[PDB]
Amino acid sequence: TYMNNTEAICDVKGFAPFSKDNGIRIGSRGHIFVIREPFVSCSPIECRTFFLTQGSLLNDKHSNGTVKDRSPFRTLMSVKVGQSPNVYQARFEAVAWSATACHDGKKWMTVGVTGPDSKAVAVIHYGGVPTDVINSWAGDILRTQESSCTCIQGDCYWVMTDGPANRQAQYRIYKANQGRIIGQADISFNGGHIEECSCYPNDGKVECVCRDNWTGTNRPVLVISPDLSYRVGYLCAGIPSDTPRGEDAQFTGSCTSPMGNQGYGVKGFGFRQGTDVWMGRTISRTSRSGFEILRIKNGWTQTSKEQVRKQVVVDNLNWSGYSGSFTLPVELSGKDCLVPCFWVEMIRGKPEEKTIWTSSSSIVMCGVDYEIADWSWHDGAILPFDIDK
Amino acid sequence: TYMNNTEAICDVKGFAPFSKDNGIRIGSRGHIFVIREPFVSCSPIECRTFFLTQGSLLNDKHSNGTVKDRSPFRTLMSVKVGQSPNVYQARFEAVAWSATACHDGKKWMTVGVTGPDSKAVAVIHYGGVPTDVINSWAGDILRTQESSCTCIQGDCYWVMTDGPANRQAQYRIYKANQGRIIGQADISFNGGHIEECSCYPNDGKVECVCRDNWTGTNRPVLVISPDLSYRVGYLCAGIPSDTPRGEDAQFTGSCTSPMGNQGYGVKGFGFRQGTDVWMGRTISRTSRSGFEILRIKNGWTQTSKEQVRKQVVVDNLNWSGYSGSFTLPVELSGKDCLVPCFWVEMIRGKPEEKTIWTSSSSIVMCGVDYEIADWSWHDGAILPFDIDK
Amino acid sequence: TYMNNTEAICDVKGFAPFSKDNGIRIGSRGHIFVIREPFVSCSPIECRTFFLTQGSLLNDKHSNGTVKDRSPFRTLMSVKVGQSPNVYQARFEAVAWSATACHDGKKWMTVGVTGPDSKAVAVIHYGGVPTDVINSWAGDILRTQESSCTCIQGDCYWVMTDGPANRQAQYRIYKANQGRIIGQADISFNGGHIEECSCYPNDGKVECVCRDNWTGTNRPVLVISPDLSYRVGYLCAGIPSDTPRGEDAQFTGSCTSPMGNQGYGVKGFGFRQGTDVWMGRTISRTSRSGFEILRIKNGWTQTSKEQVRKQVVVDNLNWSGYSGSFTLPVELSGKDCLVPCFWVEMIRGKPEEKTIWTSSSSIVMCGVDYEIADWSWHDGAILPFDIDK
Amino acid sequence: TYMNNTEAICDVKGFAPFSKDNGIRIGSRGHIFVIREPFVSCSPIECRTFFLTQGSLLNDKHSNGTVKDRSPFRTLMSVKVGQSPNVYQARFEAVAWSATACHDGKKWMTVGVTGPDSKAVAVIHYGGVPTDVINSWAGDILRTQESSCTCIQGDCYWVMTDGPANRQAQYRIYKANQGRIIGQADISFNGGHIEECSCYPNDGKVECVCRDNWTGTNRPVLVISPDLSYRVGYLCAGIPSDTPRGEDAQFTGSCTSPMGNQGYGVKGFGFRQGTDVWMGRTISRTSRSGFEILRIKNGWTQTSKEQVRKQVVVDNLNWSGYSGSFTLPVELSGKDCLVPCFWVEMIRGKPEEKTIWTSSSSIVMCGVDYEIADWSWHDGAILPFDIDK
Ligand SMILES: CCC(CC)O[C@@H]1CC(C(=O)O)=C[C@H](N)[C@H]1NC(C)=O
Ligand SMILES: CCC(CC)O[C@@H]1CC(C(=O)O)=C[C@H](N)[C@H]1NC(C)=O
Ligand SMILES: CCC(CC)O[C@@H]1CC(C(=O)O)=C[C@H](N)[C@H]1NC(C)=O
Ligand SMILES: CCC(CC)O[C@@H]1CC(C(=O)O)=C[C@H](N)[C@H]1NC(C)=O
Ligand SMILES: CC(=O)N[C@@H]1[C@@H](O)[C@H](O)[C@@H](CO)O[C@H]1O
Ligand SMILES: CC(=O)N[C@@H]1[C@@H](O)[C@H](O)[C@@H](CO)O[C@H]1O
Ligand SMILES: CC(=O)N[C@@H]1[C@@H](O)[C@H](O)[C@@H](CO)O[C@H]1O
Ligand SMILES: CC(=O)N[C@@H]1[C@@H](O)[C@H](O)[C@@H](CO)O[C@H]1O
Ligand SMILES: [Ca+2]
Ligand SMILES: [Ca+2]
Ligand SMILES: [Ca+2]
Ligand SMILES: [Ca+2]
Repeated sequence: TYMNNTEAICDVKGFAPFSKDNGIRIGSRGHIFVIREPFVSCSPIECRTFFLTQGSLLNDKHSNGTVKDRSPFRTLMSVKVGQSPNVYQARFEAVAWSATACHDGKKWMTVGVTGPDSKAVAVIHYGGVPTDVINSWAGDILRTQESSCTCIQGDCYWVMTDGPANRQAQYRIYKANQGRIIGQADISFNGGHIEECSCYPNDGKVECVCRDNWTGTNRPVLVISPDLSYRVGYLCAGIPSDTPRGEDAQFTGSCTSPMGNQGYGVKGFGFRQGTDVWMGRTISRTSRSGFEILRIKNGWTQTSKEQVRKQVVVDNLNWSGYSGSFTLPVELSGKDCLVPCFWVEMIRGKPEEKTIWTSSSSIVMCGVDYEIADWSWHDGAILPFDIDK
Repeated sequence: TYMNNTEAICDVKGFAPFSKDNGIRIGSRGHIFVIREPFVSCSPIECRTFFLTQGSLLNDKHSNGTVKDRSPFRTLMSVKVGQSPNVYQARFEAVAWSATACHDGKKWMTVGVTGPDSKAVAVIHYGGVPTDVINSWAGDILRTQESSCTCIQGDCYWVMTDGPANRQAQYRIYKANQGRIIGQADISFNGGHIEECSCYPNDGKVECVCRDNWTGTNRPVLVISPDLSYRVGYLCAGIPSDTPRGEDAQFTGSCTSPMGNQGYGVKGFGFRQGTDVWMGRTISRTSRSGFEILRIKNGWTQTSKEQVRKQVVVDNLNWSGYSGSFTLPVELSGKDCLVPCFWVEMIRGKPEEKTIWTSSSSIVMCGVDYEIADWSWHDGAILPFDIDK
Repeated sequence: TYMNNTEAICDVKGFAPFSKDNGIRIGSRGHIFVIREPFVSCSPIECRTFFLTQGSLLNDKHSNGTVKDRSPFRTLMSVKVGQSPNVYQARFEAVAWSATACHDGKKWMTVGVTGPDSKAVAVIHYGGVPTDVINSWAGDILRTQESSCTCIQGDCYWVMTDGPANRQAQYRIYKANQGRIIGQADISFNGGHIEECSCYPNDGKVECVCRDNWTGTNRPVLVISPDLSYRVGYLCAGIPSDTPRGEDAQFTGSCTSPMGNQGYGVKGFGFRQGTDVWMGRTISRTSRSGFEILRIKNGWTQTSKEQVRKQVVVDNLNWSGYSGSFTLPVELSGKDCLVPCFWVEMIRGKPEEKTIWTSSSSIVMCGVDYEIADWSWHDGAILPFDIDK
Repeated sequence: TYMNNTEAICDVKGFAPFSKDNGIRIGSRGHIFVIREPFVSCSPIECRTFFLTQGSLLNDKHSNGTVKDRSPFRTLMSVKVGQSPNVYQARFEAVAWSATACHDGKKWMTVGVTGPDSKAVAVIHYGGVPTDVINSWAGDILRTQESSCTCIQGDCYWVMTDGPANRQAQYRIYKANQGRIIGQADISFNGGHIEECSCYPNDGKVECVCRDNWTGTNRPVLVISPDLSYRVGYLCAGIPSDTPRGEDAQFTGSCTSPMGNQGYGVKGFGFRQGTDVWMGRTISRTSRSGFEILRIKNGWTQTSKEQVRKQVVVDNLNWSGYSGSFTLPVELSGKDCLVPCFWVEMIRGKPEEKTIWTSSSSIVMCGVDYEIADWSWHDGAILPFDIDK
């Protein structure tokens, strides 16, 4: 049976810890994939952590140079949420240096992008086998979400980008049923930049909060209807949530336009709450350290700076990284609404640390009816490792 | 289908060995979580060992300082009973430095407590996802059983404490159905202290034998009715079963009050047998070494010193630690009564031994219709380990 | 549904290789239990290798002194047939330094013997939990088959011994249904000695070929009826199949009495074939090296020396050890008869080799309609290991 | 339910990456079987990688001399496609130094060949147990496909060879139902040589492209009908696809006869496409380096040199090796045709490299409706390994 996912996102007062994998600490001795870009997505029966391996293990010579993003060895794999990305519990998914994945109620669909930068191929898998593909349409690192795609009533949606990472690119919405592409649209967004969308279902639509890697320190927003018409813009709130970013005091905000005039960025997320927004961000304005989430009153629909809740999940003495959105299936939560959850990637190694390698672990949080106290569920691994000596 | 668990506890003459995981011996070479606080609980299909990891492995540098109780890295995980807490067979449960877990016949409910000491959060999971929470109500290390909680006809019960570990604290009973809290009560117990309850079903009620960490060397007793009224007191028997404790000769006993005038303690258990009691305890009066279980005639209902059976499972030349109660589902035993079983934690490392780490393994015993001979199924690991050199 | 196992044993011309685990070779680097006494038994869905661990791993310091037979750390565990006894694929069964196990069509029954030599306890498990026990009845190392027990129409049978290993002991047949003992008998056998029976179903009865560790170099035979009456004696054939043994030329044979006047022995097996017998044995008369199986015409019912088939599975340049019998379920083979299969234990280390440890691997063979060529599927590990240096 | 597999092979424009196991890179630290001869085959539920172990692990002393082809330690095992051949995820299949395997819709059938060169035994397993055998009929290394066998409507077909590897041998087709041999035929092919067939279903027949290890640099072709009549010859195309081979310019081609006058070879594959052919081959004419696949117009039915598509999957700076064919079940793809897929073995170590060992990893590709860009998904391991120093 297909997951409906037509419900509204639950309104939440805070986020409770779901899981923590401790992958890099475990990987000091155990047999753990060197990874990055982990993310969580759920079937009616379980949630899983997906991750992009470097085709190599922590504390091994082959983990050298893994700060690098793309290689013929990178693969999309998965384990149960909270499990480390160890070899012996991992399910192979796809050959990928960029990925998205989601379940439609019947089977898992995964999308793994691999191949040369100038002519990359995205392979769509459904039920454990290749069923369709997408070739690069702009010849410049075809790529996608690095978090859960979104299935509503049996059709699954995701966002892809092809083109420059620092100027105007091209962006598309794809739609599949049972692993077969049944629709696609170009996203018109001149002056804007869309990368690494974090999406979720809400009121029968797909809402996405993404990454502007061009000029914006506020995040692009994309609301997708099943017919593939869309509304695109920026998260209205007068609070910048990208990294690097400027100070809140010096930021104005816009529903339509990038602001902040800074390059680069980091994958991040947001949840709509009626007209409010939960927005995640690193504590540091310049570095990928710390992680907090703010509820901005009316932040979804106007340039509001009215912060009504704030919760810290990783302190600023510790490394963070990417973050992304997913929802709990009604079949698992037992709710009449979609429980909003997020994950935080905690990057260790290069370029910040004294190692030959780069990897990451994850902490997972889910929205609840209560305020949750500030804490830090940081990575906690002790660097350098043996292989670095 | 919900497990009824309305039957009486089986009357038993002795305890047969169920399992032994050999985790620390195996962990000399294999990939085994550094743990403590293990415990067993059963679904209609299998029994599992739950444990609190230190988010690190035996014989690794990250096992340093693991004598410590609370950290952001500790997680509740589980394997099949008798299996070591190895990485590759473990199921993630919750983020936790204190935990309880039980099955209701349909799904597993787990409760993991993490967060800061002053404002800890307990997260209730059901079927593998967060479904509810409990915030600290007294701001002082919210905490719970460290053994199986108890499900009767679909509702699950457990005991939590919030407050000082060495003076008057606050104690509560919680009740859930399908991962959702449907009831709670404050336990009135001025002059008494309740920690780390070991519970089990008996005649449609939840019986608990707990730990007084304040003044008592006898164990608090809590009998919970489904409506959440309760009777609370001390295990009547004129035999002290906490550690540290005084000599039996110098102990009087009380059904209502703590006795012994000593601080500290250790998690322990007891089974009612009509009006008798099976009470477990360390052989040593001062240290966590050895383990024996005594059947005291009329020990549940009066200050009796009449020991009618005694069985040793770990000798006094060897380290023990915590111990806890669980029952075999009727669906597994095939009995018309609930088979009483217990587990013994065997702690190795600090503070007693010459290592940088603390962990433990477990032996599991189940009540039978026969007397069982004394023996010692001790941990058997050879310390120090390589990482200590 | 219960397995009937009322059919006749298939008549076979030879034995084809089923499996080989390579446990000790793999254990040079992988995480493998130090074991001995492995054996195979089958459910309607799969065959599994059971084994007695030493609660320690190959190439680890804790594998020291594992030539020893009994300890509090030994456990019965299992994996799929052909898999090594690695940690990460193993299912815990029982605490045991002696064991038997078999499936009744619905669930696995296992019997693990542990405890002190003078008062050992056998624990019967069914469906993964303790359901019954047997206490030592003669106070001298209660012990059992070390191979598959035998289930016919839902009732399971096995043979146990209690008493001296080198003089007259006591021997019993046990019968269980669903993990509960429903019958037992003393085996009258003055002058004879029964150890480590290898049994199988045949024509609605349990046939066993065992080990005389007292005076006999021929093997005791036990035919058990469901009502627990029995016939007991020695395998008639004028060929001795125990180890150590004398030369064939100097052996007479007897259906009723031990012959050969030598102490010690080794677990071995035999299959009835009408009135013929397949008998396994080490090639060496004195040492546990090599393995061959002979079909002796009329060897089951008379002192025949007429060898009609001979097949070698391990050459005499290589170490062997125990061997045992099991049958393929009709539900798996698709036959109208019970396929006879055997396993051979290949012991490495002490006392023959230059190591601190003793372990073993296994090769598994199943009867077919064809002659199979001689070969040697020996252990192949290269000793000493690192831990021995 | 039996898989029909009566459909036509899908016509494909290119091949998308399915999987990559990274076994040898992972094996630098993890616990990975030393293997060779991997291959993929699919049930209605999943595809699996089968492989022949050396009964030893990467980076262990026992991996020494593994350039060798046949030993008593080699076993057929399997994991999920894309997973490394690690110990802890592997399912035992058969004792084998040559193998084939396929699923009939109900259960897996495997065929493992082991024993002495002069009298080898092939054991057929079905549903996890031995059900039948084939003894050497020509006394000279009985052997088979090293890729998926082929099941059509419940009957499974494969090709075996017995005899010289460099002159006229003997070749047979076998047919089984539910693990039982129900038919066989001798293949008449004087002047020709058939090894290591790569087969697949097409229009209710079994098509095979094989290896001539005698004189031919073009590949033998075998089309098998269910009644076991056959047509045998050579892949017509005027392009040689064996290794070693001569230049394309100097090759003529033949539907009936070997051409090229060179010894040796390598396992390879081909897919019929109407009258066209997809033929795989190493880029190098002399060495097992690189891998490309050519679509030759009318290449199946005439000596055509008309190359209409070309796709590279491993560049000529990198080691390749064997390659083989399989199809996606309709039950998995959702197609009305059989999706053609292939795997490429990437051999590392001896004789080309500076190690004591030989192993390999694999990349898997499946036919799609699109052209796929050239790339190289090479092994990527860094040699020598620690054990080589
Ligand atoms: C800006 C998104 C993308 C453009 C190619 O680059 C990602 C940058 C990045 C990061 O840590 O900021 C990590 C990713 N692995 C990059 N993605 C790819 C497909 O190379
Ligand atoms: C006395 C119970 C509890 C109060 C916070 O402390 C436990 C003491 C303990 C022990 O070995 O006696 C081990 C536990 N890990 C402690 N529990 C917590 C939640 O810190
Ligand atoms: C003779 C059977 C038994 C009597 C206690 O001893 C077994 C001897 C043995 C061997 O290799 O010959 C190995 C077993 N582990 C012994 N069994 C026990 C229960 O100690
Ligand atoms: C030519 C096929 C076969 C004849 C015995 O030899 C195979 C050669 C080979 C190779 O890499 O070319 C590898 C295989 N393991 C060989 N097969 C066997 C059964 O020895
Ligand atoms: C031994 C080895 O391969 N070292 C390389 C180093 O030379 C290279 O410059 C770096 C990439 O940036 O990656 C390491 O893996
Ligand atoms: C290298 C390292 O981290 N060593 C620390 C030690 O300095 C610290 O005092 C102790 C905690 O008590 O824990 C060890 O882990
Ligand atoms: C370091 C250690 O424990 N060595 C012991 C050795 O002293 C003992 O004599 C032998 C048993 O026979 O077993 C080894 O394990
Ligand atoms: C220590 C050892 O066994 N070394 C052997 C070597 O002597 C032998 O010549 C070679 C086979 O070719 O295989 C290695 O395994
Ligand atoms: Ca930006
Ligand atoms: Ca106390
Ligand atoms: Ca004897
Ligand atoms: Ca050739």
